[PDB]
Amino acid sequence: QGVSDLVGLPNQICLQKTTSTILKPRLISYTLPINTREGVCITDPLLAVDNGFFAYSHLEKIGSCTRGIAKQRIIGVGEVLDRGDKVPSMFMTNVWTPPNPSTIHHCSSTYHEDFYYTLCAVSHVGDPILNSTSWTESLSLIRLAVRPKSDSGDYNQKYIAITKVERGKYDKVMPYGPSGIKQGDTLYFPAVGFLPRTEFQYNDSNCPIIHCKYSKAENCRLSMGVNSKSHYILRSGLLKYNLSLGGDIILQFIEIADNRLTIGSPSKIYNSLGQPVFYQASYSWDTMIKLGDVDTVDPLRVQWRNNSVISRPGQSQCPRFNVCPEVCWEGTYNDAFLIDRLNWVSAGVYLNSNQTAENPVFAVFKDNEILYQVPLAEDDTNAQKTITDCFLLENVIWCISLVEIYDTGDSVIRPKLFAVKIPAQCSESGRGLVPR
Ligand SMILES: *[C@@H]1O[C@H](COC2O[C@@H](C)[C@@H](O)[C@@H](O)[C@@H]2O)[C@@H](O[C@@H]2O[C@H](CO)[C@@H](O)[C@H](O)[C@H]2NC(C)=O)[C@H](O[C@@H]2O[C@@H](C)[C@@H](O)[C@@H](O)[C@@H]2O)[C@H]1NC(C)=O
Ligand SMILES: *[C@@H]1O[C@H](CO)[C@@H](O[C@@H]2O[C@H](CO)[C@@H](O)[C@H](O)[C@H]2NC(C)=O)[C@H](O)[C@H]1NC(C)=O
Ligand SMILES: *[C@@H]1O[C@H](CO)[C@@H](O[C@@H]2O[C@H](CO)[C@@H](O)[C@H](O)[C@H]2NC(C)=O)[C@H](O)[C@H]1NC(C)=O
Ligand SMILES: *[C@@H]1O[C@H](CO)[C@@H](O)[C@H](O)[C@H]1NC(C)=O
Repeated sequence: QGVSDLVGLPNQICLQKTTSTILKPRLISYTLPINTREGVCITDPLLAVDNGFFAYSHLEKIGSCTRGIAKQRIIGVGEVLDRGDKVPSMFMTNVWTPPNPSTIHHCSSTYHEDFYYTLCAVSHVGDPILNSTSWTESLSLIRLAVRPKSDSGDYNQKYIAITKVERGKYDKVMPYGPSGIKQGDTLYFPAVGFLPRTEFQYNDSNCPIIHCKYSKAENCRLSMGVNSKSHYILRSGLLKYNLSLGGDIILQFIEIADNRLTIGSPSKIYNSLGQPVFYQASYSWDTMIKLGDVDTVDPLRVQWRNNSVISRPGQSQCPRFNVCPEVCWEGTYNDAFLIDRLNWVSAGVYLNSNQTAENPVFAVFKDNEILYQVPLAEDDTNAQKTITDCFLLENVIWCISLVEIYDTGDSVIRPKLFAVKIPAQCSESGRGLVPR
């Protein structure tokens, strides 16, 4: 109606620590076909939200989420609407499905002007992250009109295989993360590069092992690949697509700078309150949340927050709150979205457990302080990947969070979509007014 980007001067939000239950998560109303029955897992979820539109993707598998048989991959876009209540809802306007559900891997969506542009890898050897040597570089673009039009040719849906990929020293590159940004007529997608370990230049003396008893200086370089002797190391970055250029589509890989370097992992870049922000999943020993203002997009340098309160579950080598270099490849993607630049306040869903993917908690937090939070499920509810995007509905900050969750009544793993308004008051309605 009035759903737009988080920009300008939003209505006030609570900026102090409180135990009051001011967060009131709601399951959001949607037309996305993301409900099922038992026997199937809905995995590989993607959510993007932009300028009152959204993009969404998943892979439906028969059986296990990791080992099941690929049933259906969908990429869908739509509008974020007002259901009449000044509450957001998601209406899907355009859905694309490939004939082979198993060959599309690692999609990433960026919005521009009429379309969501979704960049995906194409693989016949499974997950390129797990079959790095076998996978031959193959990327495709699925362009979808957010408002389809009849008798428009390829305006509604356009598929294009991309052959010209500028990757510099890397052998191969691919999208890695849910969503990116536009700057003018150029799109940037979160991405990763595969670089042979033999070409990786790293001084082990840069690996911070002070006050870390059990750490060896080699641990940072060894943990830049999926195991200590991996043929490749992984480096996060961006894939640049300039819509203004004529002809044969060219993508260009832009590696992330080496400040607070960790293994290439699903990331996202987004604009909030006038500037790009980056989140990088912590898939190794540096387990505190990695997010910050993007200093420069190309070359890519992120001013990582010194956040001391949000982490992610791992196993015992790199469990939650680990900070010392170890050789490990583990963790979860749980992003956060800047909603107040002056005080650097963010909103996102974290998993409140040290070594188990469970207990999704929606939190509003600063670098060194969680201000307020609310659980999204009963305790010991298993949950893994979370994607949070925030926006304005008539100048009020709302967030939509995708949570990959075990559904009890419908005994399957699937994404659930929560809408959460950020309140203005630090006390909840009626607090202290109901007697005792
Ligand atoms: C969840 O993990 C916390 C681990 O903190 C620690 O960091 C990891 C990387 C390992 O090196 C652990 O060996 C290390 O303890 C743990 O909390 C910490 O607890 C220690 C004492 O046990 C305390 O000195 C730290 O300040 C504290 N840190 C934080 C950020 O809380 C959790 O333990 C729970 O919370 C503690 C405060 C204390 O009540 C513990 O008894 C309690 O179990 C741990 N949670 C669980 C449920 O294991
Ligand atoms: C890496 O690629 C190889 C080659 O495609 C995969 O091996 C195939 O695995 C399927 C599934 O079990 C078998 O049906 C084929 O017979 C295998 N082909 C060959 C040539 O061995 C392997 O599974 C892939 N690894 C991962 C982790 O996806
Ligand atoms: C995207 O491509 C356009 C060209 O199509 C770039 O715009 C040009 O920049 C050069 C400077 O090297 C000028 O000489 C041209 O006149 C510009 N053309 C237009 C139409 O503005 C643009 O800079 C590219 N964007 C990015 C981010 O690389
Ligand atoms: C984080 O701390 C370091 C201190 O070593 C400082 O140089 C850096 O500017 C801090 N980052 C932010 C975003 O404040």
